[PDB]
Amino acid sequence: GSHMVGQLSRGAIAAIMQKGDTNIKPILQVINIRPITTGNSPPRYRLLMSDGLNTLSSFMLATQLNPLVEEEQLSSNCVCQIHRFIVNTLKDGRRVVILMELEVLKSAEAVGVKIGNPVPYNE
Ligand SMILES: O=C(O)c1ccc(-c2ccc(F)c(Cl)c2)o1
Ligand SMILES: O=C(O)c1ccc(-c2ccc(F)c(Cl)c2)o1
Repeated sequence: GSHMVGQLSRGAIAAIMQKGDTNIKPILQVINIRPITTGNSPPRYRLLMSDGLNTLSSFMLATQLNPLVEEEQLSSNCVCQIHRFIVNTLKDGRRVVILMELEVLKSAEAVGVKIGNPVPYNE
């Protein structure tokens, strides 16, 4: 699959954070996933995602999507299409992007590397 960066929705991260563009269904790569410290509740997963241009670590999976991480694909390097998300703003001004529906387009094993050379998005 030549031109790998062409597989990702370059600019979607900026669109999500500067426009609050929500009527997009961007294709992103998972760079990393880690659990967040939660007390008793179901675990919550934070994701570092890439659009080919930028990475952003403010993504959180909706708890209903937990089985994707625990049982199925969802792991570093996979390529996913985000079908539903919402942005939430914390009292301190930071924004978190909650992933509500997503589809794994390519498994981690089928991609195998971080696509392109994305740099961290600022703010
Ligand atoms: O253990 C962690 O990784 C963790 C705990 C809490 C947060 C967090 C809180 C507010 C935010 F906006 C973002 Cl991006 C992250 O990350
Ligand atoms: O369905 C869910 O699991 C859900 C809906 C909204 C949130 C949420 C809202 C603010 C946050 F900071 C974090 Cl981490 C999550 O999680």
